[PDB]
Amino acid sequence: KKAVINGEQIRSISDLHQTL
Repeated sequence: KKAVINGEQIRSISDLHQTL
């Protein structure tokens, strides 16, 4: 029971309101 997913992107810039 697994679903496929296509679409990669590391546009995670500015962690102002985020955290690594």
